[PDB]
Amino acid sequence: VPRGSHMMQSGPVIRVAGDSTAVGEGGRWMKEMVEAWGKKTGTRVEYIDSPADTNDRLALYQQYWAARSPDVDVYMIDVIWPGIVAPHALDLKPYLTEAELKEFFPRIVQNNTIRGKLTSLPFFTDAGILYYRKDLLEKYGYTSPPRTWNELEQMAERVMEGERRAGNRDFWGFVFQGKPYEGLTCDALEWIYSHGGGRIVEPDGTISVNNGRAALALNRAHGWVGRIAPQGVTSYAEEEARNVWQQGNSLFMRNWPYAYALGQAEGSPIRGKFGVTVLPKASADAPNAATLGGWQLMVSAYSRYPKEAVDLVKYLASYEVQKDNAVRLSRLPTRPALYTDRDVLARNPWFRDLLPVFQNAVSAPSDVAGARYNQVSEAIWTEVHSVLTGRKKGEQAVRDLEARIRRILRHHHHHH
Repeated sequence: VPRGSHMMQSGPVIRVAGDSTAVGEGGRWMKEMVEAWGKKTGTRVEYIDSPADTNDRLALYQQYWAARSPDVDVYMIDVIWPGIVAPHALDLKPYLTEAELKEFFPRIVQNNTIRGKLTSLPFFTDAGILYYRKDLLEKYGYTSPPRTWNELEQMAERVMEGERRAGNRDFWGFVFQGKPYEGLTCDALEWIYSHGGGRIVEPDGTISVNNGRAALALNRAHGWVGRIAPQGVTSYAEEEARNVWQQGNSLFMRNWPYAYALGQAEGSPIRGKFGVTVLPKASADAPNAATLGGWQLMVSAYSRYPKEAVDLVKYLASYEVQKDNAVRLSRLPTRPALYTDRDVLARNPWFRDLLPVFQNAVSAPSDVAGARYNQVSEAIWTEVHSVLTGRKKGEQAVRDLEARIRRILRHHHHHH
Protein backbone atom coordinates (compact mmCIF):
# COMPACT_ATOMS: atom_id res chain seq x y z
CA VAL A 1 0.00 0.00 0.00
CA PRO A 2 1.65 3.31 -1.02
CA ARG A 3 2.38 6.10 1.36
CA GLY A 4 1.09 9.60 0.88
CA SER A 5 -0.63 12.26 2.92
CA HIS A 6 -4.16 11.09 1.92
CA MET A 7 -3.65 7.51 3.12
CA MET A 8 -4.63 6.10 6.51
CA GLN A 9 -2.31 6.78 9.44
CA SER A 10 -2.27 3.72 11.81
CA GLY A 11 -3.01 4.22 15.54
CA PRO A 12 -5.83 4.85 17.95
CA VAL A 13 -7.89 7.99 17.92
CA ILE A 14 -9.64 8.58 21.27
CA ARG A 15 -12.81 10.65 20.99
CA VAL A 16 -14.39 12.50 23.92
CA ALA A 17 -17.87 13.99 24.17
CA GLY A 18 -17.47 16.73 26.77
CA ASP A 19 -18.73 20.11 27.73
CA SER A 20 -19.13 22.45 24.77
CA THR A 21 -16.26 24.75 23.80
CA ALA A 22 -18.87 27.21 22.44
CA VAL A 23 -20.47 27.97 25.82
CA GLY A 24 -18.48 29.42 28.79
CA GLU A 25 -14.99 28.18 29.81
CA GLY A 26 -15.73 24.60 31.02
CA GLY A 27 -15.57 23.03 27.59
CA ARG A 28 -12.50 24.93 26.55
CA TRP A 29 -10.79 23.70 29.74
CA MET A 30 -11.98 20.12 29.24
CA LYS A 31 -10.73 20.01 25.67
CA GLU A 32 -7.42 21.49 26.88
CA MET A 33 -7.11 18.55 29.30
CA VAL A 34 -7.91 15.98 26.65
CA GLU A 35 -5.40 17.50 24.23
CA ALA A 36 -2.80 17.58 27.03
CA TRP A 37 -3.34 13.92 27.69
CA GLY A 38 -2.94 13.21 23.99
CA LYS A 39 0.34 15.10 23.83
CA LYS A 40 1.72 13.53 27.03
CA THR A 41 0.86 10.00 25.85
CA GLY A 42 1.39 10.34 22.11
CA THR A 43 -2.22 9.53 21.38
CA ARG A 44 -4.37 11.32 18.77
CA VAL A 45 -7.59 12.70 20.26
CA GLU A 46 -10.77 14.34 19.04
CA TYR A 47 -13.25 16.44 21.04
CA ILE A 48 -17.03 16.59 20.53
CA ASP A 49 -19.01 19.53 21.90
CA SER A 50 -22.03 18.28 23.88
CA PRO A 51 -25.18 20.28 24.51
CA ALA A 52 -25.38 22.23 27.73
CA ASP A 53 -29.05 21.25 28.00
CA THR A 54 -29.13 17.92 29.84
CA ASN A 55 -32.03 16.45 27.86
CA ASP A 56 -30.49 17.51 24.53
CA ARG A 57 -27.15 15.98 25.59
CA LEU A 58 -28.80 12.71 26.46
CA ALA A 59 -30.47 12.66 23.09
CA LEU A 60 -27.26 13.27 21.29
CA TYR A 61 -25.53 10.46 23.14
CA GLN A 62 -28.38 8.09 22.46
CA GLN A 63 -27.83 8.60 18.72
CA TYR A 64 -24.51 6.89 19.18
CA TRP A 65 -25.58 4.31 21.67
CA ALA A 66 -28.59 3.24 19.59
CA ALA A 67 -26.18 2.19 16.88
CA ARG A 68 -23.52 0.75 19.15
CA SER A 69 -21.32 3.39 17.61
CA PRO A 70 -17.53 3.25 18.07
CA ASP A 71 -17.30 6.98 17.26
CA VAL A 72 -17.14 8.19 20.93
CA ASP A 73 -14.86 6.59 23.48
CA VAL A 74 -15.64 8.80 26.51
CA TYR A 75 -18.90 10.45 27.55
CA MET A 76 -19.57 13.02 30.28
CA ILE A 77 -22.77 11.91 31.97
CA ASP A 78 -25.20 13.36 34.54
CA VAL A 79 -25.55 11.90 38.06
CA ILE A 80 -28.89 10.24 37.29
CA TRP A 81 -27.66 8.68 34.04
CA PRO A 82 -25.79 5.58 35.34
CA GLY A 83 -29.14 4.09 36.18
CA ILE A 84 -30.30 4.32 32.54
CA VAL A 85 -27.04 4.12 30.60
CA ALA A 86 -25.22 1.25 32.34
CA PRO A 87 -25.56 -1.13 29.38
CA HIS A 88 -23.68 1.38 27.19
CA ALA A 89 -20.82 1.69 29.73
CA LEU A 90 -17.61 -0.34 30.00
CA ASP A 91 -17.20 -1.71 33.55
CA LEU A 92 -14.35 0.24 35.07
CA LYS A 93 -14.04 -1.90 38.16
CA PRO A 94 -11.21 -4.15 36.84
CA TYR A 95 -9.11 -1.10 35.94
CA LEU A 96 -9.04 0.49 39.37
CA THR A 97 -7.35 -0.83 42.43
CA GLU A 98 -9.00 -0.47 45.81
CA ALA A 99 -6.46 2.28 46.73
CA GLU A 100 -7.39 4.21 43.63
CA LEU A 101 -11.18 3.84 44.06
CA LYS A 102 -11.04 4.84 47.71
CA GLU A 103 -9.58 8.22 46.74
CA PHE A 104 -13.09 9.21 45.51
CA PHE A 105 -16.07 9.97 47.82
CA PRO A 106 -17.63 6.56 48.39
CA ARG A 107 -21.17 7.84 48.00
CA ILE A 108 -20.39 9.07 44.49
CA VAL A 109 -18.67 5.76 43.54
CA GLN A 110 -21.88 4.15 44.86
CA ASN A 111 -24.01 6.44 42.63
CA ASN A 112 -22.03 5.25 39.63
CA THR A 113 -22.21 1.55 40.51
CA ILE A 114 -25.21 -0.15 38.90
CA ARG A 115 -25.84 -3.87 39.45
CA GLY A 116 -22.13 -4.21 40.33
CA LYS A 117 -20.79 -2.43 37.26
CA LEU A 118 -18.69 0.71 37.90
CA THR A 119 -20.21 2.70 35.07
CA SER A 120 -18.15 5.83 35.38
CA LEU A 121 -15.59 7.70 37.47
CA PRO A 122 -16.63 10.72 39.53
CA PHE A 123 -15.44 13.91 37.83
CA PHE A 124 -16.85 17.00 39.57
CA THR A 125 -19.84 17.41 41.85
CA ASP A 126 -22.54 19.45 43.51
CA ALA A 127 -25.01 18.71 46.34
CA GLY A 128 -27.60 20.41 48.56
CA ILE A 129 -26.06 22.63 51.25
CA LEU A 130 -27.01 25.06 54.01
CA TYR A 131 -26.35 28.77 53.45
CA TYR A 132 -26.37 30.91 56.61
CA ARG A 133 -26.00 34.60 57.44
CA LYS A 134 -22.94 34.70 59.68
CA ASP A 135 -23.48 38.39 60.46
CA LEU A 136 -26.90 37.62 61.83
CA LEU A 137 -25.84 34.55 63.75
CA GLU A 138 -23.14 36.63 65.49
CA LYS A 139 -25.65 39.41 66.20
CA TYR A 140 -28.02 37.08 67.97
CA GLY A 141 -25.38 35.25 70.02
CA TYR A 142 -24.81 32.13 68.00
CA THR A 143 -21.26 31.03 67.28
CA SER A 144 -21.87 28.24 64.79
CA PRO A 145 -24.46 27.26 62.23
CA PRO A 146 -27.19 24.87 63.29
CA ARG A 147 -26.32 21.16 63.52
CA THR A 148 -29.93 20.05 64.02
CA TRP A 149 -33.27 21.00 62.49
CA ASN A 150 -34.50 22.05 65.90
CA GLU A 151 -31.54 24.41 66.24
CA LEU A 152 -32.30 25.78 62.81
CA GLU A 153 -35.90 26.49 63.78
CA GLN A 154 -34.87 28.00 67.18
CA MET A 155 -32.33 30.30 65.54
CA ALA A 156 -34.75 31.26 62.79
CA GLU A 157 -37.49 32.24 65.28
CA ARG A 158 -35.04 34.37 67.38
CA VAL A 159 -33.51 36.14 64.44
CA MET A 160 -36.85 36.68 62.68
CA GLU A 161 -38.35 38.26 65.86
CA GLY A 162 -35.37 40.64 66.11
CA GLU A 163 -35.19 41.59 62.47
CA ARG A 164 -38.96 42.11 62.10
CA ARG A 165 -38.99 44.15 65.36
CA ALA A 166 -36.26 46.33 63.82
CA GLY A 167 -38.73 46.82 60.95
CA ASN A 168 -37.93 44.38 58.11
CA ARG A 169 -41.40 42.85 57.41
CA ASP A 170 -39.85 40.95 54.45
CA PHE A 171 -37.38 38.97 56.63
CA TRP A 172 -37.67 35.17 56.92
CA GLY A 173 -35.82 32.45 58.71
CA PHE A 174 -35.51 29.79 55.98
CA VAL A 175 -36.08 29.38 52.27
CA PHE A 176 -35.94 26.20 50.24
CA GLN A 177 -37.57 24.54 47.20
CA GLY A 178 -41.15 23.62 47.91
CA LYS A 179 -42.66 23.71 44.41
CA PRO A 180 -43.96 20.40 43.06
CA TYR A 181 -41.05 19.53 40.79
CA GLU A 182 -37.75 17.58 40.70
CA GLY A 183 -36.06 19.97 43.06
CA LEU A 184 -38.53 19.13 45.85
CA THR A 185 -37.60 15.45 45.49
CA CYS A 186 -34.05 16.57 46.25
CA ASP A 187 -35.02 18.69 49.30
CA ALA A 188 -37.24 15.86 50.58
CA LEU A 189 -34.58 13.22 50.28
CA GLU A 190 -32.41 15.37 52.52
CA TRP A 191 -35.22 15.85 55.07
CA ILE A 192 -36.10 12.18 55.20
CA TYR A 193 -32.58 10.76 55.20
CA SER A 194 -31.38 13.30 57.79
CA HIS A 195 -34.15 12.11 60.15
CA GLY A 196 -32.93 8.53 59.88
CA GLY A 197 -35.87 7.84 57.61
CA GLY A 198 -33.93 6.25 54.77
CA ARG A 199 -33.38 6.88 51.13
CA ILE A 200 -37.04 6.58 49.97
CA VAL A 201 -36.01 3.65 47.78
CA GLU A 202 -32.94 1.90 48.96
CA PRO A 203 -30.06 0.76 46.69
CA ASP A 204 -31.28 -2.84 47.10
CA GLY A 205 -34.73 -1.87 45.88
CA THR A 206 -36.49 -1.75 49.20
CA ILE A 207 -39.23 0.87 49.24
CA SER A 208 -38.50 2.14 52.73
CA VAL A 209 -40.30 5.49 53.00
CA ASN A 210 -43.33 4.40 54.95
CA ASN A 211 -41.80 4.83 58.35
CA GLY A 212 -42.16 6.94 61.42
CA ARG A 213 -39.01 9.00 60.98
CA ALA A 214 -39.87 9.86 57.37
CA ALA A 215 -43.33 10.97 58.43
CA LEU A 216 -41.91 13.30 61.03
CA ALA A 217 -39.47 14.72 58.51
CA LEU A 218 -42.35 15.78 56.33
CA ASN A 219 -44.54 17.10 59.12
CA ARG A 220 -41.54 19.11 60.38
CA ALA A 221 -41.19 20.67 56.91
CA HIS A 222 -44.89 21.57 56.84
CA GLY A 223 -44.33 23.20 60.21
CA TRP A 224 -41.91 25.64 58.63
CA VAL A 225 -44.36 26.89 56.00
CA GLY A 226 -45.74 30.32 56.81
CA ARG A 227 -43.80 30.30 60.11
CA ILE A 228 -40.05 30.45 59.57
CA ALA A 229 -40.44 30.11 55.79
CA PRO A 230 -42.72 32.21 53.57
CA GLN A 231 -46.10 30.73 52.83
CA GLY A 232 -45.02 31.12 49.23
CA VAL A 233 -42.19 28.62 49.66
CA THR A 234 -44.60 26.01 48.29
CA SER A 235 -44.09 27.69 44.88
CA TYR A 236 -40.33 28.14 45.11
CA ALA A 237 -37.68 26.51 42.92
CA GLU A 238 -33.99 27.27 43.23
CA GLU A 239 -34.06 30.82 41.95
CA GLU A 240 -37.07 31.98 43.98
CA ALA A 241 -35.32 30.84 47.07
CA ARG A 242 -32.06 32.48 46.02
CA ASN A 243 -33.92 35.74 45.34
CA VAL A 244 -35.17 36.10 48.87
CA TRP A 245 -31.82 35.06 50.28
CA GLN A 246 -29.71 37.27 48.12
CA GLN A 247 -31.91 40.36 48.87
CA GLY A 248 -30.79 39.83 52.47
CA ASN A 249 -34.16 38.55 53.61
CA SER A 250 -33.47 35.01 54.85
CA LEU A 251 -31.29 33.79 57.72
CA PHE A 252 -30.91 30.33 56.09
CA MET A 253 -31.29 28.80 52.65
CA ARG A 254 -31.04 25.28 51.28
CA ASN A 255 -29.68 25.33 47.76
CA TRP A 256 -27.07 23.97 45.39
CA PRO A 257 -23.56 25.42 45.41
CA TYR A 258 -24.00 27.78 42.45
CA ALA A 259 -25.56 30.38 44.72
CA TYR A 260 -22.31 30.92 46.59
CA ALA A 261 -20.42 32.81 43.90
CA LEU A 262 -23.57 34.74 42.93
CA GLY A 263 -23.92 35.94 46.53
CA GLN A 264 -20.32 37.08 46.62
CA ALA A 265 -20.71 39.27 43.47
CA GLU A 266 -19.92 43.04 43.76
CA GLY A 267 -23.44 44.33 44.01
CA SER A 268 -24.79 41.53 46.17
CA PRO A 269 -26.35 42.80 49.35
CA ILE A 270 -25.03 39.80 51.19
CA ARG A 271 -21.48 39.72 49.91
CA GLY A 272 -19.15 38.70 52.69
CA LYS A 273 -21.97 38.03 55.13
CA PHE A 274 -22.55 34.27 54.71
CA GLY A 275 -21.13 30.81 55.05
CA VAL A 276 -22.06 27.33 53.96
CA THR A 277 -22.12 23.97 55.75
CA VAL A 278 -23.86 20.59 55.65
CA LEU A 279 -27.62 20.66 56.06
CA PRO A 280 -28.81 19.98 59.62
CA LYS A 281 -30.02 16.60 60.80
CA ALA A 282 -32.58 15.51 63.33
CA SER A 283 -30.13 14.58 66.10
CA ALA A 284 -26.52 13.49 66.59
CA ASP A 285 -27.39 9.83 66.18
CA ALA A 286 -29.09 10.51 62.82
CA PRO A 287 -27.03 10.80 59.61
CA ASN A 288 -26.46 13.96 57.61
CA ALA A 289 -27.61 14.17 54.00
CA ALA A 290 -26.88 16.13 50.79
CA THR A 291 -28.66 15.20 47.60
CA LEU A 292 -26.03 14.47 44.94
CA GLY A 293 -25.63 16.27 41.63
CA GLY A 294 -22.72 16.46 39.27
CA TRP A 295 -21.01 14.78 36.41
CA GLN A 296 -19.23 11.49 35.72
CA LEU A 297 -16.93 10.09 33.03
CA MET A 298 -17.97 6.89 31.21
CA VAL A 299 -15.99 4.77 28.74
CA SER A 300 -18.19 3.46 25.97
CA ALA A 301 -19.02 -0.23 25.85
CA TYR A 302 -18.54 0.22 22.11
CA SER A 303 -15.09 1.70 22.25
CA ARG A 304 -12.60 -0.09 20.07
CA TYR A 305 -9.84 1.12 22.39
CA PRO A 306 -11.13 0.38 25.91
CA LYS A 307 -7.75 0.34 27.63
CA GLU A 308 -6.66 3.69 26.16
CA ALA A 309 -10.06 5.21 26.87
CA VAL A 310 -9.83 4.12 30.47
CA ASP A 311 -6.39 5.66 30.66
CA LEU A 312 -7.85 9.02 29.52
CA VAL A 313 -10.75 8.79 32.00
CA LYS A 314 -8.36 8.05 34.86
CA TYR A 315 -6.35 11.05 33.79
CA LEU A 316 -9.36 13.37 33.60
CA ALA A 317 -10.49 12.21 37.06
CA SER A 318 -6.95 12.33 38.48
CA TYR A 319 -5.81 14.35 41.48
CA GLU A 320 -4.03 16.96 39.41
CA VAL A 321 -6.74 17.41 36.77
CA GLN A 322 -9.46 17.74 39.41
CA LYS A 323 -7.19 20.18 41.23
CA ASP A 324 -6.85 22.29 38.02
CA ASN A 325 -10.62 22.20 37.65
CA ALA A 326 -11.03 23.47 41.25
CA VAL A 327 -8.34 26.20 41.08
CA ARG A 328 -9.19 27.50 37.59
CA LEU A 329 -12.97 26.93 37.32
CA SER A 330 -14.09 26.41 40.95
CA ARG A 331 -15.55 22.98 40.19
CA LEU A 332 -16.04 20.91 43.33
CA PRO A 333 -13.73 17.86 43.38
CA THR A 334 -14.84 14.29 43.90
CA ARG A 335 -11.73 13.48 45.99
CA PRO A 336 -11.83 14.26 49.70
CA ALA A 337 -8.08 14.98 49.78
CA LEU A 338 -8.57 18.01 47.62
CA TYR A 339 -10.77 19.66 50.23
CA THR A 340 -7.71 20.18 52.42
CA ASP A 341 -5.26 20.85 49.55
CA ARG A 342 -3.59 24.07 50.47
CA ASP A 343 -3.62 25.41 46.91
CA VAL A 344 -7.32 24.59 46.40
CA LEU A 345 -8.19 26.31 49.72
CA ALA A 346 -6.02 29.34 48.92
CA ARG A 347 -8.25 29.96 45.87
CA ASN A 348 -11.59 28.62 47.28
CA PRO A 349 -11.41 28.66 51.14
CA TRP A 350 -15.08 27.83 51.52
CA PHE A 351 -14.58 24.51 49.86
CA ARG A 352 -13.31 23.15 53.19
CA ASP A 353 -16.75 23.57 54.59
CA LEU A 354 -18.16 21.24 51.96
CA LEU A 355 -16.10 18.20 52.98
CA PRO A 356 -18.91 16.93 55.28
CA VAL A 357 -21.43 17.56 52.56
CA PHE A 358 -19.90 15.07 50.17
CA GLN A 359 -18.97 12.61 52.92
CA ASN A 360 -22.78 12.52 53.48
CA ALA A 361 -24.01 12.67 49.89
CA VAL A 362 -27.11 10.64 49.05
CA SER A 363 -28.50 9.92 45.64
CA ALA A 364 -32.03 10.14 44.30
CA PRO A 365 -33.12 6.56 43.40
CA SER A 366 -32.05 6.54 39.79
CA ASP A 367 -30.01 3.39 40.39
CA VAL A 368 -33.14 1.40 41.04
CA ALA A 369 -35.76 3.18 39.01
CA GLY A 370 -34.18 2.91 35.59
CA ALA A 371 -36.52 4.23 32.84
CA ARG A 372 -39.10 5.02 35.49
CA TYR A 373 -37.16 7.62 37.41
CA ASN A 374 -39.34 10.49 36.41
CA GLN A 375 -42.47 8.61 37.46
CA VAL A 376 -40.92 7.82 40.85
CA SER A 377 -39.67 11.39 41.35
CA GLU A 378 -43.10 12.82 40.45
CA ALA A 379 -44.69 10.56 43.06
CA ILE A 380 -42.25 11.82 45.66
CA TRP A 381 -42.59 15.52 44.93
CA THR A 382 -46.42 15.24 44.68
CA GLU A 383 -46.86 13.48 48.04
CA VAL A 384 -44.33 15.74 49.77
CA HIS A 385 -45.92 18.87 48.32
CA SER A 386 -49.29 17.60 49.62
CA VAL A 387 -47.78 17.75 53.08
CA LEU A 388 -46.16 21.17 52.66
CA THR A 389 -49.53 22.66 51.56
CA GLY A 390 -51.40 21.10 54.47
CA ARG A 391 -53.56 18.85 52.32
CA LYS A 392 -52.36 15.71 54.05
CA LYS A 393 -50.22 14.77 57.00
CA GLY A 394 -46.90 12.97 56.81
CA GLU A 395 -48.17 9.61 57.98
CA GLN A 396 -50.71 9.38 55.14
CA ALA A 397 -48.28 10.87 52.61
CA VAL A 398 -45.53 8.31 53.26
CA ARG A 399 -48.05 5.49 53.12
CA ASP A 400 -49.50 6.76 49.88
CA LEU A 401 -46.04 7.40 48.50
CA GLU A 402 -44.90 3.80 49.23
CA ALA A 403 -48.01 2.56 47.40
CA ARG A 404 -47.36 4.82 44.41
CA ILE A 405 -43.75 3.81 44.04
CA ARG A 406 -44.65 0.13 44.51
CA ARG A 407 -47.12 0.40 41.60
CA ILE A 408 -44.53 2.06 39.37
CA LEU A 409 -41.71 -0.44 40.10
CA ARG A 410 -43.92 -3.60 40.16
CA HIS A 411 -43.44 -6.23 37.46
CA HIS A 412 -46.33 -6.06 34.92
CA HIS A 413 -46.98 -9.84 34.97
CA HIS A 414 -48.72 -10.75 38.28
CA HIS A 415 -48.89 -14.35 39.62
CA HIS A 416 -51.66 -15.40 42.12
